[PDB]
Amino acid sequence: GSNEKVELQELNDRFANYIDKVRFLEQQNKILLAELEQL
Repeated sequence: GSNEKVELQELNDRFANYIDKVRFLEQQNKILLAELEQL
């Protein structure tokens, strides 16, 4: 019911925030690696 509904929306939303963050950090890892290899 209503409590479970809020629960699944929260799960979806927290996952969205997570995947966005880790996708950004993976991009950053690759940028950093490339910058460091220019030493």
